[PDB]
Amino acid sequence: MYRVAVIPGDGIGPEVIDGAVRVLKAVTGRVRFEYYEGGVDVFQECGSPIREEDLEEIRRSDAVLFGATTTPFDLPGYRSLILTLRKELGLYANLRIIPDLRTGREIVIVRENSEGLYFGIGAVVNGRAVDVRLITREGAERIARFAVEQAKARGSFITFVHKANVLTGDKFFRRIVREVAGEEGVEVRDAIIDSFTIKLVRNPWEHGVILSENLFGDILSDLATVHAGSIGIVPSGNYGDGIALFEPVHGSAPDIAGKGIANPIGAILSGAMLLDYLGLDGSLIRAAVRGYVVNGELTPDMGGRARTEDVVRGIIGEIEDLLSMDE
Amino acid sequence: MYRVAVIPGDGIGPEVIDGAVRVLKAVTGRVRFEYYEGGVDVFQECGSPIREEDLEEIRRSDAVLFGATTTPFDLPGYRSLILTLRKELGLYANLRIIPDLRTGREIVIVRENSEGLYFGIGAVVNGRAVDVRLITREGAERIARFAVEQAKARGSFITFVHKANVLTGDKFFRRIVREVAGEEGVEVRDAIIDSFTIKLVRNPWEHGVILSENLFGDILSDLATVHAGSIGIVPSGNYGDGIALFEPVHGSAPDIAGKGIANPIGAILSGAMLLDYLGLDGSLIRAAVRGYVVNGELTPDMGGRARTEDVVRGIIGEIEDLLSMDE
Ligand SMILES: [Mn+2]
Ligand SMILES: [Mn+2]
Repeated sequence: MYRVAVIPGDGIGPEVIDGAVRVLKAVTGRVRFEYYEGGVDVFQECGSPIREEDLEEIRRSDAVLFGATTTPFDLPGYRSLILTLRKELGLYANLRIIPDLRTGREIVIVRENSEGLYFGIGAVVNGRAVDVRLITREGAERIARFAVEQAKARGSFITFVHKANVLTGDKFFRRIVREVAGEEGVEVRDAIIDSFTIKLVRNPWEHGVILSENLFGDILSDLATVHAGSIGIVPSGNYGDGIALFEPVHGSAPDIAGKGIANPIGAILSGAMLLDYLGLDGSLIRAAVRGYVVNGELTPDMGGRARTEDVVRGIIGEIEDLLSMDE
Repeated sequence: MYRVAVIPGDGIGPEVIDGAVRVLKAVTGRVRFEYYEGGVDVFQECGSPIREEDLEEIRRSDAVLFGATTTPFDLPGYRSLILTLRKELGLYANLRIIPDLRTGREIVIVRENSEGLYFGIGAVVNGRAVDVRLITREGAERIARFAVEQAKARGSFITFVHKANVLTGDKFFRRIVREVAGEEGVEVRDAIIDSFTIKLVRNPWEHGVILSENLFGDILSDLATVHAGSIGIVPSGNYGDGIALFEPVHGSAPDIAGKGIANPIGAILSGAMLLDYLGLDGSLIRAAVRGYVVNGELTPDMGGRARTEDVVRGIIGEIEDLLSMDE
């Protein structure tokens, strides 16, 4: 069996993960699920958002499925669970796919996930606060390679988004992205981070594989979300050399926690990207979701009246029906 | 007389500045205009995008009116004219006002303009590229004060946009913004840079005085632009303690240069913000623009068939008619 660590988190985390696990169970019986706590509770109790011993099982698992975690601003010494797991497990590539769920058109974003303004060199001293945006040859290269494989796989091009005009690290990063895309015969279109925000809302579907630095990607990927109607249908993968973690792009949504209305599609489609990572199909889940939305009542964030459970059952329904054409 | 340095720049720069100067001349005869070259030509010839001796007249003028400048990516040692003038003239506050020109609703952005990722400490060394995001007590304070005056003046609040969760400099900056807004009894709403991109496209009009770091503001202010239909209607002021510079938010647009179709409204309304800065009215220009757009054919970037000249004349028309109610 494939062993998959599951980390529901908190807020709506549990609800949408329950959704995504049940859908996985409905397409494959080849995966064992092991549940771990994580978040402020774990921190309050142990000093870390994840326990050391759990982190050691987690890192030896085949893949991780992650819900969402509340990172409270006013809790000293506390670091985000997802940011922590990203660095601990070596997850340098973040891939976010925003779908127009009717047409099947996609915005594809590759966010560098290990460095940039997330590298973590910051300090205050004598009324001077500083954060170091670090781009590194190995970091630029590996994420460039990752982005070219996504380009190749789609017969498409790379839109590298930057502020190389102002940021010496983006000048460096651009160079490297262009070399590897050269080595591999992939086209690289320039885009500048400020004007690209306009192109992204007005002409979403024409940019191929978007690649950018960590924080830039964080920003762009939330913006791209407007073209899917809700952030809560968007999935992601966080990939490293020996493992990967899958989570919906959305967050804790603590205000609607436990009310039965959260959108599970983000988690579910993240479950799909997980099956792909293991070499199971995922296509079935994607087809099932697409199949369901043609006439299914959706969640309130999408404008519908449906409960979380109606969507979950609805999609499982499509999956059971889909099973019988391995053919 | 008021002495105003005018820097047309290049690309569509000249065209829209010609527009904005003529409109100014039509509302006040109390301003002398002095023209200076700037951009790559000046660089190629002298090593600097602005000549030292001109920069010395410019800095002793009462205000600056600036068109737009082409900053070519592949020109070694060349720094942006506008970025250069921002630092040389001490222009730490950038104010961008995006208008819905029918309703009169506004998005108000205060971008810190002297530091952050624009401070200019960057380096590469042994495959390691770095840029230092610097926030400084004096920089945080002065821009916070500037933002509270814009809040007070509007009987409104401040939306401080950040990534304090990840960026130690934004934690520092937040603190300072909250203290001064406290001293002054102004409300400060938190917003996070990634999710705020969603709020900004979906609920543009409800955020009061948006304040952020330099690069964040650069990014947000281009995005806000989608709610005005074209970037080319949006004006800005760059303010420092002894002087200010006014420029449309848009850029060179070299591809449509010299074709007669550029939108001058951005420059014109920037001319308005200039009159306000001198203590002339500006209201007249704003009223004239609003007056003109109710039935005037607009430029191609707004979907119309009008030439640059039709809009310029049209607005002057409204101004001449407006003059006779000092009353
Ligand atoms: Mn984010
Ligand atoms: Mn910009």
